[PDB]
Amino acid sequence: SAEKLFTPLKVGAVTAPNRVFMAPLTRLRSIEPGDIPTPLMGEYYRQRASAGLIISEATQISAQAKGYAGAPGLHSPEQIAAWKKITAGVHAEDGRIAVQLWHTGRISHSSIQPGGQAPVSASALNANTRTSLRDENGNAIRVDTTTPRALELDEIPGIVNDFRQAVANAREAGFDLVELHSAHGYLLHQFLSPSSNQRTDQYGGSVENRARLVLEVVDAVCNEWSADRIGIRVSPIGTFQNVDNGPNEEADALYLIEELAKRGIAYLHMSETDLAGGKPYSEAFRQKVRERFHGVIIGAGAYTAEKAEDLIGKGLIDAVAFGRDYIANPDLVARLQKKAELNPQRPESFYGGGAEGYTDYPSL
Ligand SMILES: Cc1cc2nc3c(=O)[nH]c(=O)nc-3n(C[C@H](O)[C@H](O)[C@H](O)COP(=O)(O)O)c2cc1C
Ligand SMILES: C[C@]12C=CC(=O)C=C1CC[C@@H]1[C@@H]2CC[C@]2(C)C(=O)CC[C@@H]12
Repeated sequence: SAEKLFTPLKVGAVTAPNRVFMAPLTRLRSIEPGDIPTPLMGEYYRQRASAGLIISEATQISAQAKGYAGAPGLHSPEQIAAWKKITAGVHAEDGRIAVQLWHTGRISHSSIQPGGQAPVSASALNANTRTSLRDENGNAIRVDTTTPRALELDEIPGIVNDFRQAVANAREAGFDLVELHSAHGYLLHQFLSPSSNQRTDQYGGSVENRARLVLEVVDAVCNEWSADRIGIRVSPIGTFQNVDNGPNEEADALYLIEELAKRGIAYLHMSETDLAGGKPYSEAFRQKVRERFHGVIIGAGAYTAEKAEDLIGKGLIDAVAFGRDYIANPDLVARLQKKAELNPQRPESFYGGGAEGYTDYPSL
């Protein structure tokens, strides 16, 4: 029956009935041209509406933000209209959903950028990894990332504004909250990490400079909507998609969190490790984070229900976001509550394709 995973939690402007959240999961099944959400995607989210909180797959704040074929956007009328149906479906089932907004930065390819030009980032350094495009038959394919163009100083205000606008669109689209994707090596993290940021202006160098952009974004969206509607996901400890967190990751992470706390935002979502290995968070560190943020804290990364109960019981985190278990178990809440077995995962269909391996996993 579990001790606390199934107890309500106030998350900013809304209230989750349980602490089992669905982590943001890129599935690359949107319509192109237009990067438009689909009815199928609506069904997928609706099947998982019993989650304490649904965090959508990463969504573009602009066309320039696009880095993967099939990923949705929230910048055009068509996209807004499609998302409105998806949030309505979730609400029809009494669920809550937040839209994760990102700008992929250097984790992109020129073929899917506006005008077919090079993607942008903090510096002109290749991410040295690959992204997902679609072939002539619409099938997902891996391709090496394009070397980025360093953003000009006078272009940064435009970036902040795209985030601001997307949040405004998210509000009209019916989303309950918004989660800024400031992790996993995407644009915001590109600026935060010294390994990917070699700028010599006020957006590079010190942690204060490196964190400038993300903080300007946080202030802009808090002003556009409301601080209790804002969430942010970070992955400040370890290495992700080739972007590490610098020689003083812990101290830099604590600085960022204290700054975020000043805005009084809804929640802090901590992605502890990427899909590959990663040194685990020490309780000492969890305590330092805990005492610096006064909003909800969500833990994530290969979590087990037992680990969730342990850390929530110790009062270190408030909720847990499950990724892969949610892909395969729409009614994960009921299964964890009843201690039932889960459906096996089918990794080959995580990205692209159709209903198979998407709205395919049965509920109890
Ligand atoms: C197919 C797939 C897509 C993902 N897409 C995103 C994404 O868009 N944004 C994000 O922040 N994390 C993303 N993640 C990371 C997950 O949110 C999560 O942190 C990760 O899967 C670890 O949790 P798990 O062990 O419970 O699956 C993705 C993971 C998978 C497996
Ligand atoms: C899991 C992930 C990580 C962090 C994040 O924020 C969002 C995603 C979704 C896309 C995958 C990426 C990891 C790298 C992947 C597997 C590739 O090489 C192609 C598809 C990518």
